[PDB]
Amino acid sequence: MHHHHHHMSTNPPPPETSNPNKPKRQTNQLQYLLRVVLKTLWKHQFAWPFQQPVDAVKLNLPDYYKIIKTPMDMGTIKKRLENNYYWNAQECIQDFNTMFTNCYIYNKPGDDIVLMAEALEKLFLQKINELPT
Ligand SMILES: O=C(/C=C/c1ccc(O)cc1)c1ccc(O)cc1O
Ligand code: NA
Ligand code: NA
Ligand code: NA
Repeated sequence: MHHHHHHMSTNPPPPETSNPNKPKRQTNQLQYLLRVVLKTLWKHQFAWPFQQPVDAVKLNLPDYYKIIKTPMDMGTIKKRLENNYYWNAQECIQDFNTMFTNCYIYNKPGDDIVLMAEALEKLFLQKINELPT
Protein backbone atom coordinates (compact mmCIF):
# COMPACT_ATOMS: atom_id res chain seq x y z
CA MET A 1 0.00 0.00 0.00
CA HIS A 2 1.25 3.47 -0.92
CA HIS A 3 -1.37 5.21 1.29
CA HIS A 4 -1.52 7.94 -1.40
CA HIS A 5 1.56 9.60 0.11
CA HIS A 6 2.72 10.40 -3.43
CA HIS A 7 -0.45 12.31 -4.34
CA MET A 8 0.49 15.87 -3.54
CA SER A 9 -1.33 19.11 -4.19
CA THR A 10 -0.31 20.66 -7.51
CA ASN A 11 -1.27 23.81 -9.32
CA PRO A 12 -3.18 23.73 -12.64
CA PRO A 13 -1.44 25.03 -15.75
CA PRO A 14 -1.67 28.85 -15.79
CA PRO A 15 -3.97 30.68 -18.21
CA GLU A 16 -2.55 31.09 -21.70
CA THR A 17 -0.78 34.36 -22.50
CA SER A 18 -0.33 33.63 -26.21
CA ASN A 19 -2.66 32.14 -28.81
CA PRO A 20 -1.51 32.67 -32.43
CA ASN A 21 -4.95 31.60 -33.70
CA LYS A 22 -6.81 34.12 -31.56
CA PRO A 23 -7.50 37.41 -33.37
CA LYS A 24 -5.87 40.42 -31.79
CA ARG A 25 -5.55 44.16 -32.24
CA GLN A 26 -3.57 47.06 -30.89
CA THR A 27 -6.06 49.73 -29.84
CA ASN A 28 -5.45 52.97 -27.98
CA GLN A 29 -7.58 51.66 -25.11
CA LEU A 30 -5.54 48.46 -24.84
CA GLN A 31 -2.31 50.47 -24.95
CA TYR A 32 -3.68 52.57 -22.09
CA LEU A 33 -4.80 49.52 -20.11
CA LEU A 34 -1.18 48.38 -20.08
CA ARG A 35 0.70 51.67 -19.73
CA VAL A 36 -1.66 53.35 -17.26
CA VAL A 37 -4.19 51.00 -15.66
CA LEU A 38 -2.15 47.86 -15.10
CA LYS A 39 1.13 49.66 -14.45
CA THR A 40 -0.34 51.79 -11.66
CA LEU A 41 -2.20 48.85 -10.10
CA TRP A 42 1.04 46.85 -10.33
CA LYS A 43 2.90 49.42 -8.19
CA HIS A 44 0.22 49.41 -5.48
CA GLN A 45 1.02 48.23 -1.95
CA PHE A 46 -1.68 45.53 -2.25
CA ALA A 47 -0.74 44.26 -5.72
CA TRP A 48 1.45 41.38 -4.57
CA PRO A 49 -1.18 38.60 -4.09
CA PHE A 50 -2.44 39.41 -7.59
CA GLN A 51 0.86 39.66 -9.53
CA GLN A 52 0.94 35.98 -10.55
CA PRO A 53 -1.36 32.94 -10.72
CA VAL A 54 -2.46 31.79 -7.29
CA ASP A 55 0.09 29.28 -6.11
CA ALA A 56 -2.10 27.00 -4.07
CA VAL A 57 0.83 24.76 -3.24
CA LYS A 58 2.96 27.56 -1.76
CA LEU A 59 0.06 29.26 -0.01
CA ASN A 60 -1.26 25.93 1.36
CA LEU A 61 -4.70 26.45 -0.22
CA PRO A 62 -5.44 22.98 -1.63
CA ASP A 63 -9.12 23.99 -1.81
CA TYR A 64 -8.44 27.03 -4.00
CA TYR A 65 -8.74 25.35 -7.39
CA LYS A 66 -11.57 23.17 -6.12
CA ILE A 67 -13.54 26.43 -5.71
CA ILE A 68 -12.09 28.71 -8.43
CA LYS A 69 -12.52 27.26 -11.92
CA THR A 70 -11.61 30.38 -13.98
CA PRO A 71 -8.39 31.69 -12.41
CA MET A 72 -7.04 35.06 -13.41
CA ASP A 73 -4.30 37.39 -12.16
CA MET A 74 -2.47 40.58 -13.12
CA GLY A 75 0.69 38.74 -14.16
CA THR A 76 -1.36 36.88 -16.76
CA ILE A 77 -3.09 40.13 -17.75
CA LYS A 78 0.23 41.99 -18.03
CA LYS A 79 1.65 39.25 -20.28
CA ARG A 80 -1.50 39.21 -22.43
CA LEU A 81 -1.27 42.99 -22.89
CA GLU A 82 2.46 42.84 -23.65
CA ASN A 83 1.91 39.93 -26.05
CA ASN A 84 -0.95 41.69 -27.88
CA TYR A 85 -3.37 38.91 -26.91
CA TYR A 86 -6.61 40.93 -26.75
CA TRP A 87 -8.99 42.08 -29.48
CA ASN A 88 -10.43 44.95 -27.43
CA ALA A 89 -10.37 46.67 -24.07
CA GLN A 90 -13.51 44.89 -22.90
CA GLU A 91 -11.77 41.49 -23.16
CA CYS A 92 -9.01 42.74 -20.87
CA ILE A 93 -11.47 44.37 -18.47
CA GLN A 94 -13.26 40.99 -18.26
CA ASP A 95 -10.03 39.39 -17.01
CA PHE A 96 -9.65 42.07 -14.33
CA ASN A 97 -13.26 41.45 -13.27
CA THR A 98 -12.66 37.69 -13.05
CA MET A 99 -9.58 38.25 -10.88
CA PHE A 100 -11.47 40.44 -8.44
CA THR A 101 -14.57 38.23 -8.36
CA ASN A 102 -12.46 35.10 -7.77
CA CYS A 103 -11.01 36.80 -4.69
CA TYR A 104 -14.46 37.64 -3.30
CA ILE A 105 -15.72 34.12 -4.00
CA TYR A 106 -12.82 32.27 -2.38
CA ASN A 107 -12.56 34.59 0.65
CA LYS A 108 -15.04 36.33 2.97
CA PRO A 109 -15.79 40.01 3.67
CA GLY A 110 -13.39 41.39 6.23
CA ASP A 111 -10.46 39.18 5.29
CA ASP A 112 -7.22 41.09 4.70
CA ILE A 113 -7.06 39.71 1.17
CA VAL A 114 -10.58 40.97 0.43
CA LEU A 115 -9.68 44.44 1.72
CA MET A 116 -6.71 44.34 -0.65
CA ALA A 117 -8.88 43.33 -3.61
CA GLU A 118 -11.49 45.97 -2.69
CA ALA A 119 -8.83 48.69 -2.68
CA LEU A 120 -7.35 47.59 -6.01
CA GLU A 121 -10.84 47.36 -7.51
CA LYS A 122 -11.63 50.92 -6.45
CA LEU A 123 -8.46 52.20 -8.13
CA PHE A 124 -9.20 50.06 -11.18
CA LEU A 125 -12.69 51.57 -11.50
CA GLN A 126 -11.26 55.08 -11.14
CA LYS A 127 -8.68 54.47 -13.87
CA ILE A 128 -11.01 52.87 -16.43
CA ASN A 129 -13.83 55.39 -15.99
CA GLU A 130 -12.27 57.26 -18.91
CA LEU A 131 -10.39 55.34 -21.64
CA PRO A 132 -8.83 56.94 -24.73
CA THR A 133 -11.05 57.54 -27.78
O1 LIG B 1 -2.15 34.05 -3.41
C1 LIG B 1 -1.20 34.66 -2.93
C2 LIG B 1 -1.34 35.40 -1.61
C3 LIG B 1 -2.76 35.29 -1.05
C4 LIG B 1 -3.06 35.92 0.16
C5 LIG B 1 -4.13 35.44 0.90
C6 LIG B 1 -4.47 36.04 2.12
C7 LIG B 1 -3.73 37.12 2.59
O2 LIG B 1 -4.06 37.71 3.77
C8 LIG B 1 -2.66 37.61 1.85
C9 LIG B 1 -2.32 37.00 0.64
C10 LIG B 1 0.08 34.58 -3.49
C11 LIG B 1 1.13 35.36 -3.01
C12 LIG B 1 2.39 35.22 -3.58
C13 LIG B 1 2.62 34.30 -4.61
O3 LIG B 1 3.85 34.17 -5.17
C14 LIG B 1 1.58 33.51 -5.08
C15 LIG B 1 0.33 33.66 -4.50
O4 LIG B 1 -0.73 32.90 -4.92
NA1 NA C 1 2.97 24.18 0.54
NA1 NA D 1 -4.10 43.19 -27.02
NA1 NA E 1 -8.65 56.74 -17.17
